[PDB]
Amino acid sequence: APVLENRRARHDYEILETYEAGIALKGTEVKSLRAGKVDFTGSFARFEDGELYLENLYIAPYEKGSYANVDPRRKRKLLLHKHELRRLLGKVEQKGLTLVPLKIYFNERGYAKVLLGLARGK
RNA sequence: GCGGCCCCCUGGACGAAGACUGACGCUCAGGUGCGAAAGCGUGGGGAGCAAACAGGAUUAGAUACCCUGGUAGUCCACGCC
RNA sequence: CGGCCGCAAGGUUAAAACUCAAAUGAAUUGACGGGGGCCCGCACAAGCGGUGGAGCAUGUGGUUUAAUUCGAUGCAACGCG
RNA sequence: CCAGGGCUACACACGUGCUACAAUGGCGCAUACAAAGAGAAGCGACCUCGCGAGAGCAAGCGGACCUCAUAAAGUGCGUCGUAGUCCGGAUUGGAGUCUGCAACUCGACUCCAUGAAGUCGGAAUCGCUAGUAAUCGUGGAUCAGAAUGCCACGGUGAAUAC
RNA sequence: GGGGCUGAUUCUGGAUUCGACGGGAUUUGCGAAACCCAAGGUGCAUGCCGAGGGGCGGUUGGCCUCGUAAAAAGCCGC
RNA sequence: CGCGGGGUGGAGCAGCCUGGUAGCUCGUCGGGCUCAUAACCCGAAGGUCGUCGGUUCAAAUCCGGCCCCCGCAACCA
RNA sequence: GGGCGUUAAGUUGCAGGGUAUAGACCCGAAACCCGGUGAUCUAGCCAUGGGCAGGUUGAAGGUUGGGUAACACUAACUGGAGGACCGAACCGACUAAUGUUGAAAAAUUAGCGGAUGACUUGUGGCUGGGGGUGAAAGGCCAAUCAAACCGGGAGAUAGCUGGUUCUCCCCGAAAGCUAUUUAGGUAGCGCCUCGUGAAUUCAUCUCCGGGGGUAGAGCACUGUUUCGGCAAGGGGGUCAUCCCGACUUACCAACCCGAUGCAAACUGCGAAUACCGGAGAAUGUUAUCACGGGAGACACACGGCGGGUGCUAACGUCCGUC
RNA sequence: AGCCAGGAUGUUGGCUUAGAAGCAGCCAUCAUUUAAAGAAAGCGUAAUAGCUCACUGGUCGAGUCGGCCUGCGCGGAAGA
RNA sequence: ACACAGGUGGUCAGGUAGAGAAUACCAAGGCGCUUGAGAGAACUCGGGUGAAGGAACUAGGCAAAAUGGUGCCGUAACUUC
RNA sequence: GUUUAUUAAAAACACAGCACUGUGCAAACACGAAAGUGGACGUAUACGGUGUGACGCCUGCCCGGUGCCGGAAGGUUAAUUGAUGGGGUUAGCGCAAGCGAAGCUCUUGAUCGAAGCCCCGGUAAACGGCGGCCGUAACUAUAACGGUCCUAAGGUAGCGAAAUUCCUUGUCGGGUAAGUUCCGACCUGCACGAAUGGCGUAAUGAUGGCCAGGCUGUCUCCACCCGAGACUCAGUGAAAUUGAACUCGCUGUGAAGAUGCAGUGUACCCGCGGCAAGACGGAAAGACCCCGUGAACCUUUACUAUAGCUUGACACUGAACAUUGAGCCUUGAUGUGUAGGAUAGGUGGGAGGCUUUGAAGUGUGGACGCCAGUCUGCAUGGAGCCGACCUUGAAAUACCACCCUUUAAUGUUUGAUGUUCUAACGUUGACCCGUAAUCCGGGUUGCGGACAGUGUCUGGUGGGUAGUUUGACUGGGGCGGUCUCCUCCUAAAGAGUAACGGAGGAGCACGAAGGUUGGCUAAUCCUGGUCGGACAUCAGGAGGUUAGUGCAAUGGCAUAAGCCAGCUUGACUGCGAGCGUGACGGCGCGAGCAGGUGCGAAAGCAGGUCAUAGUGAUCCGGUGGUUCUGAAUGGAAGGGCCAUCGCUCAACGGAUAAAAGGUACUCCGGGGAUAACAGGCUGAUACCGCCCAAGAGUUCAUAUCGACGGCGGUGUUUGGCACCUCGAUGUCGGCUCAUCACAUCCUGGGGCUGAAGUAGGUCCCAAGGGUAUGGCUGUUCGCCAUUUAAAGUGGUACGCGAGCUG
RNA sequence: UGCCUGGCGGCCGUAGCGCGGUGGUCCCACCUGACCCCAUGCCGAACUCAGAAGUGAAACGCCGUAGCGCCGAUGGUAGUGUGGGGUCUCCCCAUGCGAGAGUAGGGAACUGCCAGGCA
Repeated sequence: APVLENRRARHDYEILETYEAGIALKGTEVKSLRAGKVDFTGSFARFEDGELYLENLYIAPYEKGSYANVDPRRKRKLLLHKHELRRLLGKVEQKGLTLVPLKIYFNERGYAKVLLGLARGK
């Protein structure tokens, strides 16, 4: 099932805007993704420096016929242009915004992309 | 628990008078009998309604409330519970 | 559990360990209800003129920025300090 | 502490206001009737000058005296003739004016030219029950200057209530 | 022991994971590590020379200073 | 082979005999409605009407002709 | 020019050799089709007769008592039910032993199930072969049945197996290729035989004219493997910035050349053999070629040499050659 | 080759040495006196060890040592 | 196919014991079954008895051995009674 | 209860009960070409079919597939009908090229046309299916839960190591000394599960498994005894078999397991009773296995037909009427693209027809219709309206013509739908006569009634029935793979050359990627310089064909065969000396000759492409051309000739146009040409031993071990091969009875030990003798119990069935 | 006849490459000019036309030189036809044939027709 939304978020925060951002995966992570027993329970995105790294995303190393992978909950970066990135950061702190993982999947050109959005309303 | 009208059979209550029996009364473990609805058995019946079931919706879900359909059952006899 | 009753569903009879510092009855004051009743106020009506469209003045969110200083944010912030 | 800059940014969104979309109007002419308020590092007459904003001179008045001040709607004539118009004035060009050390960023005003959108406004929504609303001017405070804001003042003056 | 599937969702395509952070290349004006020279300022000046210093230590051979023999700087840690 | 019938937004389907509009939705975007949210409610991005040739004042549409799908009946040295 | 023809006598008997059509050299299937004969065994059904010693159990019902307000209830007795119980005849056939050229083509012996039933049995009837009947096993239909028996088509067909008879003499194979619903069959070629005809036709050797890419070798092309280094650059660690120094490091990154070995999809080389051609003598019963009559053969085996395959395993397997 | 002899000095050798004084260990393998004696040959002590060695004297008195090329043989060699 | 241990419906039914048409012995009746004689080995068939043990046999208690009648007493789970 | 007569009596069949379904009676259904008959002298409480199988509790989820039951707007569709078009003939006409009337004829195939199938809905006590992936719960684990795959749905209860469980003797518990079985549990159900029924169940059972008492010759372990044989005598008197025998053991050899061969050992001649190791002993032309273009039954969405059922047309086959669809005929309405006097069809005639044969313009009726407007009879009336008009791409309700739109109506044609009747036809209602008759016939009547039914034609359905097909190679067969073509290696220096040997490719492409004339010349590296890199283009040098060649590989290619331009069609027609290569069918190469061409000044080159793949015989037709033929003659059809088209006939020499399976119910001909057992050969594998000696062993390689590697022995395992046996060599285990080897389990002798003793380890010598009972399982074996000095390893057809067992 | 050079060939590395030196009267080359013939997939480079100021620089030719290429014995070795033999996966003997590589060494081409120039 390549393509899922975030059933943890609807009833917890509320989206304002929604951006799409390619992720810095490794390959095994991609495999685990092409599968589907990973969860956003607790995962959101954060800017450690000036760059945004979605964190707490757990991606079960591999299942069906798994094998040697890497740190299930690893700080994975996010891609987004300088302009498209200097924004959401300044609107985070507005008074209380949060970068929460909305949906995940691979695009036309076969690239796993993540969908984030501002959060409030809990 | 019992509602159309009619007849047949039948239990209790109540009143007016007087007469008769003369305490023959109260209660009652055990015992016996009755005991709604649902349910069961053997059959009958079967329009309405209706568990179940079928399907339509509603909903986040909706094995529900709503809607369309509908079996048992509701009715009869007898016997049970 | 045992007994007894029933074709069954089950009924009847009827405990103990264990556990809790309660359980319960009638009566509390409010607040609140997508509860009910009674009843008020330019809260809805009858009217007259507007805003919402336009250009502009001005404020704010936003966006941008080297900085766009801080504050004020339903009514009761936004020609507000 | 000081200079320069920003708070005035501008794809957009909203709030509150202003000005219109006009003959119950515009424009010229002439003529009518207020209130309230301010003033010395202030109001500043007259006179002259410039189209004008304004400037040169200069009385008066600490002020029922003097200045700010020549209310506007209105009334009378006159024209327009229902058009994106003589409606409407945004915008932009040029040339100027008073403030102030300093008007690029950003002041206000002036004169000449330019003459957007707008032909009365969806869902909706705000006001007001009387001298109110509507609509016309006037003044004050801040303030060197910078009022469509705010705070006042009177003129005209309705509709409507089961 | 043989058969199929699997190494990124576009079946021969053209580097669009737009993406960051990181790396490479080009340009530019500011800092001297962007840079070079010495006019530009000044007179005993110059350089190399040689030698020594804060409760303590280390580094700029350095920051300081002295001149035919002896006194004081900047950063970090305790 | 032949009789049909069919392709039109990112998928869905009307406009197909009538010529004269490129739309009806789902879904994103705003803007409406609330005291706010929901729910209804609107306006837009977006399609060579498959293709090309064509008559008309004008074509998705009537004509053409072919690529292409699907139904059938039939063909296969 | 080319193809086919003209430049060779045919014909009819007779004997023989082949082929064709026929049973076509003889014997042999399992089967297929046609017509009849069979239900005296067996399967089912129909009509009509028969059989079931002896013992058990004791259903429905009924009677009289008891008991009750009356029913309930109960008790004796009576009754005589049943794919009911034990057990002979009868019917079956579960186990074992014997028997197995039997006493017997399914039995004997000891045990075994049923035994008033969907029981069993006599006589007769009816159902017929792709048909019957079947409490279903493909069972039974006359010692049999996934299609009876008998006669016929009939000498079915048999690319299979077997067999094939008197004598002497001459020659003398093949177990290969090509095709094949072919693979143990067959066809054409090759090889045997007979005949006619034709050149020194053919073989061996000698001298002459040839092309080889094999054995071996080599590593230029090319390829692989191993070792060494290049100034430089570079990398790593070490004193820790940094000596932009030194050392060891082993480390590889950018195109470096050198040496050695090997060569199935390779050669900058290259034999022996073998083969093709010319010419020539000798020898050889034409050994050669063409035509024609008769074929057989197309399962090969081992051994040597050169190899693929396998284990340089096999009395393995697949080619070449003797 | 026997035999009779010697087999040492720094040095009990410094040493991550509990004890080493040759020895799994320590490192190097240098260094004194002699005829010549190894910071090491050994079976190997609680350690000093006792006892033989590689290496040197005497004795004896002529041969001795073991690589290469080749012949024939030997072990390696167990089945019903 | 045999002078074949097999198959073949009906009828008759004595005595003693016995429930009996079972079984045993007999009656009436009918039979010794068409090669005999000796021997007294293995082995085979069919039988009898067996110390101690008692399923150790075996695929398996196969085959044997065992129980065996009439009356009265007594008789568990379970049960469709 | 039934059943395999004659190896199976059972858990199979039957059963009462249950359910689904069909059947209205001339019933369905069955035997019958039919008549008839059964069903039944019955009548839905009846009768057939099918599944399930007392009773109890129950019987969940899925309708996509396949059946069946319905519906139906659409799509396609049979006989039939026979519209068009095209052809043959020839009266005539053209002097002639050709045309061609009527007729007759060949073809074409519109329109009509029912079921079917597609389609839509039901349906599971119809035939069936009841799965994957993922995610999710406090630690694990699982997953109540949620996604998903679209394949219709994903297992409810109950049960579960089972008559189902592969691993498996699962694990735990119980029973036993010990239990592969058993019982009770767990759930990890390879692969239970709800009328192909699930789970239970008292009774019953010559039913399967387990336990125990009693019993015992079943056994330790056999003894004695009575009887029938066996043995002797007498009489009678068989059998299968058999090339001939003067018919020994060993070891070897050998068509591979020897009485017969070699070598050798041993043995005087002949009976009798006994035993079964050999005579691959007898019996049956192996039943397994493979082969044959064998047979037969059986199956099915194999092929092809066919009875049955079903659809339509026509025939037997009626009289009256009504309504209505579709043509076709007149007639009369009918046209709101935009400027504009306005709900303009198109062309064409077309400057007056029309009106007193009574006009506008007022007034209604019927009327259509985007209620925009229009037409009309009636009528008042009472005497007119129109034309380029200037605009419109196109001008007149001025009107008239042949017409399309759409429309309406009488009519003609053709369909269908309905109603009323009767005479064919039916009657398996009634009554009458033949006739004392249940048949049949005729008659009368009632009931149906042109239906039903039957013939002919036709579409569908049709394992109910029938005939057949279902390849071959193969290191047996099957499974997989392969089948034609091309390149290379094997291939042994000419050609050719095999394998289920090692590697790759083809089933095309191109009107230029062909022809010619002229011209040009790659890769790779260095150096520089834009992005720009190890390689993008550019310069120079090196290099020198490594590049390139449409594509696999080999051979070629510079004179280029590589690359670019101009002109062009030689990608040409007829032929072809001569040669290659093939059994053949065929295939290839070819100078040159004639015609005509393109390029070139010209010599000259060109009959496709650097070459080698890129293919499909014949038959049967189709299309164009040629009078070659033409069944009396002239034509014509048809045939021939030349060009051409249609096969993944790919199993590629191509059995048919058309074809899959099962057999354990089987059968025949054959084969040891070819598998299973055993033998043989082999020895990779296995087992046994050795060589090296790092290391383990406190120190120390070799007491005991030993890495990495090396050499062997045996014949003994797993295999390879297919030599013997398929006109038969019986397979595992047990029993009984053995016999040999020694690589020795015990006992004996011994060396080393990391050997104190006791007890061990290891090696050497040794084959004399000895070398366990039991639980479980068919087991060999193994595990478990318990003994013993020990419980040896192997060979002997994995010894031993003419000895036993099964 | 000599020396030189251009053309066309034979031969096809003992002929080639490198490196040194060298030649311009003639020849050859570079070279000058280019509207024009003809030309560039751009370019007068090449192709071409008109020429002759310059130069032997490049190219070319000739001479020299053994750094590379090349040629390359003798002897041996390898293999192999026939015969024979072993300890037979591989060899040996007799006989014939006999490499490849390397060694010595060779080697800076040799040659015919025509033309031109100089002596």
